[PDB]
Order: sequence, then C-alpha cells, then structure tokens
Amino acid sequence: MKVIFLKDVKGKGKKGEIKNVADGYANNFLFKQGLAIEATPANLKALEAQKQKEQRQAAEELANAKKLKEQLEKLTVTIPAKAGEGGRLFGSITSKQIAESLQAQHGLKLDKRKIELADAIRALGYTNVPVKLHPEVTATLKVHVTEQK
Amino acid sequence: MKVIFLKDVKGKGKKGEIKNVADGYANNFLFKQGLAIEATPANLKALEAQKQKEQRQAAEELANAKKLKEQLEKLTVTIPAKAGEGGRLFGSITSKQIAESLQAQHGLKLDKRKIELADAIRALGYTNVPVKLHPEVTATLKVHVTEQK
Repeated sequence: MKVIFLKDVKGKGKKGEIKNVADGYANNFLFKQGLAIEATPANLKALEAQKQKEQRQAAEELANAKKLKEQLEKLTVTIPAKAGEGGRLFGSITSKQIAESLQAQHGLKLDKRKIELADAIRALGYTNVPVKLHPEVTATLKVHVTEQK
Repeated sequence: MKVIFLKDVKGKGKKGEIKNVADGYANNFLFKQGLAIEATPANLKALEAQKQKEQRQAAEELANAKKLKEQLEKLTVTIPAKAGEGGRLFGSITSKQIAESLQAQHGLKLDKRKIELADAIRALGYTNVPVKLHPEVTATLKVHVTEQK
C-alpha cells in the first residue's frame, strides 16, 4: 500500500516521502500514530501543491536576500558616540544600536541576530560588519562611529 | 552580411554579438579596424565554443567561491600581538597579517584584497571580518587577536 509519510522519516518527511508500506500494518500503526496517510490521488496532488509552494517560497526568499544584500552594500550606518581616551568609547556600540540606526536612517528593519558582530565596537572609526541575510547570502554593512557632544 | 563583432559593442561584444552588417562597408571599415569578422559557419561554431567555455568557467568559479566560503566559516585565525593600554595594541593588525596567518595556519592562500577590513584592528579580542570571495559570495572570517609576550 502506497503511503504519504507525514512525520517519522529524516526528521519530518512530511515534504512528501511517498513509500509503499504494508497495508494493514500501515493502517494499524503508521495511520495510527499520524505518521503516514493514504496515498489517494487527491492527497497525492494536494501534497504536490505544498511541495510546489515550499519550493516557490524558498526561491522568493533567496531572491529577496540577494536584492537586500545590494541595498545594504551601498549604505553607511552612522552611530555617533561619546569617546575620550584616544578615540576609545565610553560604552560600546552593539548589534541593537546598529540595527536601530539602520532602521532610523535607511528605512530597513533587520533582525539584530543577522548582524554578525563579534566583540562590541569600542572605538571611533569605520567597521565593516557581516550580515547573514540567508544560509548562502552575507552582505557587508559599513558602520561609521563618530564622536559626539 | 552577417558579422561576428569582435570589439565595438557594449564594451567588447567579442562574446559573440552576431549582427548582419552591410557587406562592403563591413569589409571596408569594421573588417578594417578588426571590429568584426566574417560570420562563416566555422568562425560561428568556433565562437559558440568560446562562449560555452566562458560559461563553464564562470560556473566553476562560483561553485568554488561557495565551497571556499564553507571552509572559511569553520576557521578562526589567531593573531597574537603586543598590547598594553587596556587591551589596546601597540601596532595594528591589518589584511596582510590576517591573510598570512590564514595561509600559515589553515593552508589557505587568499588575496588580501578580498579581506574587507575597514579600519585596522587595534585591540585584543574577536573580530568577524567579511571576505568577498566573489561578486555574489561573501564569507565571515573570525579573527582572534591574543596578547603575546
């Protein structure tokens, strides 16, 4: 009996792992723990549709990360800050500030989790910060810390 | 008369811009300044071959930048340095040092031009530096500056 696996596969085979399972056992265990479903020509086409949309989405996303990477690499975030000791800052500029100045000045709302800053910026000057927009899309954000007051 | 443009097009149409130019004029001016060539069925197939190889290459490159991006994001460059003044360095760690420590410790020979460091690192700690491996492939290099002596 052909079956559409809903869960127990390589994690969640819900994508559409269609395998011919033993009838009965299928409807006695798999079908019992919601693991699989009847490979009816409806729930087969209906599966195809979901896989087709998941594939479209994944592609929109990638395409978006790519356009977004282009917007970012033309910018320059400007974060002014109180410094003294040879350019050295009083506090530290971190991912939230950078994320905020980016929204405020460039109209971009980016999750601070994507701003791959390691150690918090603690000095006046320019810093190129990497931004992980997607598994295979990283952009360089130029950050500029200027002395205020 | 069909002609294979060798130069004067959008920069260098040498890719294979095959256009039907007026016979005579072609062989009197274009053919004269090496701009175009006879669209013979040999120099047409021979063009196809070059376009086909240029397309293969461009793809190898991209594929390589992508694998290379994976190798880099697993590393951690360790550059020790003389510091004093509250972690502050005596000199500055720049792209050449980073490039060198990368070769020396990880067996990777990368052009320092790809290490998108802005202002030279002048303090002990960790710094994520962007690396432009290709027009659309950037990786994050984690750099670790440790106090020596």
